[PDB]
Amino acid sequence: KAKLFKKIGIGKFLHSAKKF
Repeated sequence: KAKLFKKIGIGKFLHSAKKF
């Protein structure tokens, strides 16, 4: 799952932010 790009703990923010 988390074994492709190099950002998993720094992309969840900008993601959750635009999520709600």
